[PDB]
Amino acid sequence: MRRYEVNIVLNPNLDQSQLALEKEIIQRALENYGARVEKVEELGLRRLAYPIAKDPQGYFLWYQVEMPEDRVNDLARELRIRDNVRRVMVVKSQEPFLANA
Repeated sequence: MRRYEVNIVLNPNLDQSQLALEKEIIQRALENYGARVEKVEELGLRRLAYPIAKDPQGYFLWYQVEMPEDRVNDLARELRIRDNVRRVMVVKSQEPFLANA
């Protein structure tokens, strides 16, 4: 019983029309995970143009869910098996950590 954040990077090569279909498919995937979304965060990554200098292009979604930690590998396993998905990152939702004191 707890909440986790999902980090998935999909090939941002689809056009605008195709990108619209993702919003309809991505919404159903939340349900595929049998998890409920408590909040929706938009990363809006910045795709780099010909010249490269800013951050790397990609799409990172962050949502608060309510699912067991054991079924995470099962639902995560499906995400990595998809064609548009490149990898699956599952992290625990807790306080940040850094050495600076």
